[PDB]
Amino acid sequence: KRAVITGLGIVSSIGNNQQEVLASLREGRSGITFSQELKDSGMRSHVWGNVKLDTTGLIDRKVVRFMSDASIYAFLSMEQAIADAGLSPEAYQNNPRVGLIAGSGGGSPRFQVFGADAMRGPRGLKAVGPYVVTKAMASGVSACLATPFKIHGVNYSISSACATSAHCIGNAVEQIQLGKQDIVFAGGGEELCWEMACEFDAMGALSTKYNDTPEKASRTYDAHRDGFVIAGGGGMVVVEELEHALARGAHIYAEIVGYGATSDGADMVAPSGEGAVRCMKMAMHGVDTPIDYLNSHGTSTPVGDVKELAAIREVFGDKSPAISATKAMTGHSLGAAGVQEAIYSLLMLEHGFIAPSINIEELDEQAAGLNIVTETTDRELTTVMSNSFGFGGTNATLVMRKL
Amino acid sequence: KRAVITGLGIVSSIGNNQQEVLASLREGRSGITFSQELKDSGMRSHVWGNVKLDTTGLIDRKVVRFMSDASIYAFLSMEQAIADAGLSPEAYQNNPRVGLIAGSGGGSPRFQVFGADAMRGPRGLKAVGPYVVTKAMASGVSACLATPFKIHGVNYSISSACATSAHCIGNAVEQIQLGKQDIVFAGGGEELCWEMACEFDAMGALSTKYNDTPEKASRTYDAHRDGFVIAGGGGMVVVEELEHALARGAHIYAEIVGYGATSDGADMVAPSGEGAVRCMKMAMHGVDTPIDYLNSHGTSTPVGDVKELAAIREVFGDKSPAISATKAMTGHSLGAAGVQEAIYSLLMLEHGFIAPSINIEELDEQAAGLNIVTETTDRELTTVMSNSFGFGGTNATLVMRKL
Ligand SMILES: C=C/C(C)=C/[C@@]1(C)SC(=O)C(C)=C1O
Ligand SMILES: C=C/C(C)=C/[C@@]1(C)SC(=O)C(C)=C1O
Ligand SMILES: [Cl-]
Ligand SMILES: [Cl-]
Repeated sequence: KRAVITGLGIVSSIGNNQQEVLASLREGRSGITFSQELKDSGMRSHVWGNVKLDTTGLIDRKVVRFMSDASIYAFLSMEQAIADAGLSPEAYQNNPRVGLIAGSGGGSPRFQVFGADAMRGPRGLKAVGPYVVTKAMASGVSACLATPFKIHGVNYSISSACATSAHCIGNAVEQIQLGKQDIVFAGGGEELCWEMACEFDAMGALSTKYNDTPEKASRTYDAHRDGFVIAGGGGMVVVEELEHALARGAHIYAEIVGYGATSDGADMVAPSGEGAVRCMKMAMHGVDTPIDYLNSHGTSTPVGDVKELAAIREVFGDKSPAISATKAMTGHSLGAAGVQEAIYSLLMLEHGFIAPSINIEELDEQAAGLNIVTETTDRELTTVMSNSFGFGGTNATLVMRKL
Repeated sequence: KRAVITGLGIVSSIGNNQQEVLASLREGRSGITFSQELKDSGMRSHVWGNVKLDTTGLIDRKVVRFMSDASIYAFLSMEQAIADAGLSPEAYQNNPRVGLIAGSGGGSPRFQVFGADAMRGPRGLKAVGPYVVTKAMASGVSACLATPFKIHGVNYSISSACATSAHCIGNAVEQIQLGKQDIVFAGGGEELCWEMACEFDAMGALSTKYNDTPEKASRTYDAHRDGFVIAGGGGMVVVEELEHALARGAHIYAEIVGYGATSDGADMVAPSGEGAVRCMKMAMHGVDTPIDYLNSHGTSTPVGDVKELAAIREVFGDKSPAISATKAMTGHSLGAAGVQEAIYSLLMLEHGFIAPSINIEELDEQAAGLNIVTETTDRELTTVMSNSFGFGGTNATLVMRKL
């Protein structure tokens, strides 16, 4: 069975819905701002890709009481995706053929910490309250969505650090391929908080030299890049079996024609490059059209950026796709990056443009021989690819093509 | 393609390897002990199923520096499983056909809380150090294993709260069915700590009336049960494509002949039963032999224990299987429970016995008319079923059959 994407939803540093996101991608607009929270926490990195949305009252009191911010962002993204897919409650609720696979990289460090802080204070268990497990547990995002949306089919999270939501989408495709589900909502969410951000800063992973000019801090492939800019948000796509989609007159963005998932088996916090080569080739297998555009993982990290370019050069030789790292605009939403970047790639495919790789003032030498696009470019695209990698040497690649 | 289990490994409250666990299961031996740590934290529950193993020095410094306890337990279990399977590094390392899918329910609240506590002191980032992300991330159990074991295939965690490691095993089976992998190491780990346990005590989920008699606190189906006894540990199984196993002269414990995964879409912290019925039925589809023994999820919770029994009655009608709840001995290892219980079930199948459901002093009225086995019973078994459920209404069932 073939799998297609029939709806999308997104809450991102560059837009609270697909219209805002589309506009930001075309304008090369930064979603990065200064964070007093990060500064106050004692961090060296004081910049972030924040969600600019008051979520007060957007979710029913009895539903939101179980949720951390990752789940809030994923839930709002799922609402958007359902509306976009034209799915009525009757179409998707209480239906064993309809599932949900969505995760987070971090879960909720904020709520893990809150539980322990509260426990150590004067009210102990009463301060902790009865909602911390569903906030803090690694599967919060799937649990907190599958329940209120009345999902009856598969319900779990994939967790693979910064590749999380890409593997969620690939696993959704597998459920369609195995004939087990007709629809799977796939994606993820990530909270933004010093509790988690400080652990990345403590390993030197985050940008620290550009706090005074937050919009210039995330600068994938620039020779003066100095680490990623942390971000939060959510995204969800509707992954649907092809015949089921056509039969209901769904709007189809693209077919997922390739999914690679591989492992480096090498280093914990630096990529081998070879795993990414294998992952991309796996996702390309049997795909009879060229890759027109590649949304790189492209974190703005000295080692990572060029390791991935070396991998791309090995896979494509002298026939580079157009490449841009949208993280230079959006920052790195960790477990939510894969689905948000799939969505950016789908919007490029749907609207016929390539988003720019911004903030390259001096292009890294190793981008020579490749097609790094630094200006918004109108172009009819047919096949797009998006890479996601995570600590632990975990790799995901998705290839999406017009029908 | 057919999937078989060809090796197993376990670190549990009732033994540090399969020899010790087999002896405990046969003896009805409790793994539950009084915890001064839980009491000192201010919790109401003072009992736990602790791993009784000094793990100091068992793992290379450069590997273990990235790890939390969940990953240590899973890593040791995976070493045992490789040795049990008879796999040389030549066979399983740097092999694109060999993967790893293993997770935890909670990641590491201990290390997340350590990060935040350290950061909030006078030394900030320097006190946190560079190892907290990998110790605290949700995917630690897969990341920290796929890397040192030189895994090149799939590498990610499934997370689904108390169903986590059962969904990991089922997803491994799917990899074999899709023809993508020949071997997938599947399982999970969970740390044991007040930081996480207090979240469950705060929702009233933990046993609190039996602290003076720790070995009696976990008492699935007993009329005076009063919640679960939290535990930690790990487990790993080698899931392997059948022809690949036969060709190498593998020792085959069982074939995974069924895998159910469903969703309640109902309540966050209580099961509907309806989802469980569908999950068991899904796992039995095409399985042409009766269930000889069912290892229930059976947590020792007032609502959960009997909701699952009602679902069992609906699925099996007038032919109910022998049942036991091994958590009355072992406690509830959360994300590690699914793989550990699959392993207890495989030991029962391999050695021909049913482990007892202990501490039933007065059987719940809603458990009447079922064969809840309360004394170790030698019996030749052929087909066994094991259920795992988690918060968020996530359900998994595995059915395993002699080849
Ligand atoms: C095995 C280590 C890997 C893939 C590291 C990468 C490139 S993936 C990522 O999101 C960041 C920030 C990195 O540094
Ligand atoms: C949807 C909620 C569910 C399945 C709750 C269960 C029965 S699963 C579990 O491990 C425990 C302790 C429970 O209470
Ligand atoms: Cl347009
Ligand atoms: Cl024996």
